[PDB]
Amino acid sequence: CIFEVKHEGKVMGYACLVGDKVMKPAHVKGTIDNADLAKLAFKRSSKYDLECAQIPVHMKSDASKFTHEKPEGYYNWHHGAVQYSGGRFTIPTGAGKPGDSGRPIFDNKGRVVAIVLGGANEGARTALSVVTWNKDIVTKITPEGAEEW
Amino acid sequence: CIFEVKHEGKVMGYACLVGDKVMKPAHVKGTIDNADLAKLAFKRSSKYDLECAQIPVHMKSDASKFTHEKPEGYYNWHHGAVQYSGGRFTIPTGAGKPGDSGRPIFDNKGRVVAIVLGGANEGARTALSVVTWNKDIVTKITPEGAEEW
Amino acid sequence: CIFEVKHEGKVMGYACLVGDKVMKPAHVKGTIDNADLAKLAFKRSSKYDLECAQIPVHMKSDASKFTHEKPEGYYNWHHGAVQYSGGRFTIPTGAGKPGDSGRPIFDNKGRVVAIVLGGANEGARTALSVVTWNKDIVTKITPEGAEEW
Amino acid sequence: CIFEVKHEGKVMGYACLVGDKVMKPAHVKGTIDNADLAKLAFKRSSKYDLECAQIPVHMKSDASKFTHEKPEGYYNWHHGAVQYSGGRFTIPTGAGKPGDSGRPIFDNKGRVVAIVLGGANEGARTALSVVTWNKDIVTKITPEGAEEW
Repeated sequence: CIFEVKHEGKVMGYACLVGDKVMKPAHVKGTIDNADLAKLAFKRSSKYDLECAQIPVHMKSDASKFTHEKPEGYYNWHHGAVQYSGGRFTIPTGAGKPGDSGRPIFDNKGRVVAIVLGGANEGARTALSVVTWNKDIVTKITPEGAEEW
Repeated sequence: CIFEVKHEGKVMGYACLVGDKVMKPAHVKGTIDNADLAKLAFKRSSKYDLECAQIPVHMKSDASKFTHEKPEGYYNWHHGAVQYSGGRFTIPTGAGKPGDSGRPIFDNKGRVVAIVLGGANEGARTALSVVTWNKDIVTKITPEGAEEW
Repeated sequence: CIFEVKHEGKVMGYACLVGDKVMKPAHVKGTIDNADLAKLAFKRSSKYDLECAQIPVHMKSDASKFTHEKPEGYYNWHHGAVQYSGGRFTIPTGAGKPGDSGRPIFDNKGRVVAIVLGGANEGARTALSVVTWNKDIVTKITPEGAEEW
Repeated sequence: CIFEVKHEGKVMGYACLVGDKVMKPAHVKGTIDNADLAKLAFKRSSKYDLECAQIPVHMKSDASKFTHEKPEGYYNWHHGAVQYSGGRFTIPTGAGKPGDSGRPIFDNKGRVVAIVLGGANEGARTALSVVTWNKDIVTKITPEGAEEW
C-alpha cells in the first residue's frame, strides 16, 4: 500500500493506496517508484495539498481502507506510536522528519486513520498536520506553524 | 434451492429459489435443468441483469429466504468463505470462475445474503459483483472492471 | 562504485565512480547498466580515451577516492594482485582480458590508484595501460603495443 | 530457453529458443521480457500462427534442440506429463490454460518434441494444438475445436 516517491534517485515522500484512489502529497517532488503507479493521471488539489488518482484493478486488492473513527488514545505509524487527543495527533519531537509525508497513521485494526503531511514543532511534542476523514469526506488538519515534511 | 442452467448439455450458470421467486442471471445462456422450472415464464430486467419468475406451489417449501442484514465479517459460499467489508464482498482470486453466477452467498444461519453475478479482479482478491437486498428492495453492486461470470 | 557497461545485453567494460565524476573508457560500447548513471551527459576526451560525467548527489557517497601515491610494490585488482615498479603496472599474462577496462586498481587502504584501459603482452607478464593521477592531474600510461581491453 | 511474453506487465504466453531461431506464437500479445530478445526482428507466418527470429550468438548456447522422433507414449511438459498416441498429444482437461502457449513438450532426453499453441476440450482430456517437426520441416496439428491459449 505504501510506495515511495523518488526524485533524482532520492526518496522525497510517499504514496499510499487508500480506499480506491492512489494518494501522495502534492508538495512532494518526484514520481512514484512503481511503473503501474507512475504512468497514472493524477488530479491535483491545492486546498488539500493532496494529489489523487485511481488504483489500477490489479492493485486494488492492495489498498488500505482508513475510517472516521478515531477515539482519543494511541495510534500506530512507522516510527512508533502517535497520540490522539483534543482533536490533534502528536509525536515525540524528532521522530518525524522531512520525507515522511504520505505515511499513514494506522489504528490497531489496520484502518488508516490519517495521512501525515508535515508537523509543527511545539516543544516536547510535534502536532502533526494530517489529511483525515470526516463523517464521510476528507479533511485536513494543520496545526499553527506546521513545517511541511 | 440451487438449480443449474444447462446450454447444449453444458452448465453455464445457476438458478436459485429465493423468497417466492425463481432467480437466474439474465446473461446466462441455457434453460434451467428442471422440468417444473424450465416451463415457467420469466420477466427479464436488464438493469439488474436479473431474470425472475414465480416458484410453483409444490417447490415453494424449497425456497431460501436471503436478509438485508450483513455485518462486516465472513460469509459462506460454495467455494469457501466470502469476506464482507467496506460494502464489498471479496474472495481469494481464483476461487470464483465463469459459470458461478447464480450461486448464493449464505450467512451462518442460512439466510441468502447476495447472489453472485461476476467479479472484478483486483489482485490478491476479487471484488464480487452481486445482487443484494437493501432495506426491503433488491440492489446490484458491481465493482469497477467486473468480469461477468 | 563499479558499474557495468552493457551492449546488446552484453558486458563490454565497466564504469567507475571516482572522485566526484563518473568514469568509463571512451572506447567501451554500450550504456551504463544503471538508470541514474545512464541518463547523464558525458564529456568525451579522445586523448585520454576517457569519458567522464558528474556523480548525482544521491550516489556521491558511493564514489571511491584514487591518490597519486603509489610506491613500488603490489596493488589490488579484481583478478588478483597487480605489481607496480619502474613506473609500470603489470600482471601475469592471461589474468586480464577484453572487457576488463574501467576496473580500478586499489591499494591496501582502498584508494583507487589507476584505472585499467588495456594491456600490452610482453611475455610472462602484461604491462597495463592505465589512467593514473599525477601530482594532482590525471594522466595515461600506455605501454608499447597495448591491446585495448 | 523459455522466456515470457509480457503485456501491460502481464504474462500472456511464452517464447522459446528452439534450434537456431527464437519462437513465440503469433497470437500472443506483448513483447519478450528480455532485452536481447525483444529488440529482434521477427518474421510472422499466419499459416503456422508462428513468429520466429534468429538467436543472438551470445544465447545460441541456450537453445533447445526439438526432434521428429515421437513414439506413442508419455512426454514431459511444465504441468505434468503429456500423452502421445494416434498422432495426437493430450492432457487431463484443466491442466493447460490460456497463457501456456509457447511452452515446449520435451521428451525424456530433453529434445523439444512440439510447442503448445492451444487445446481443444473433448471431455476428460484435451487434445493439444501443437507445432511439431516432420521429417525435417515444421508442421502444425490443430484438433477440431481448439481454443488458442
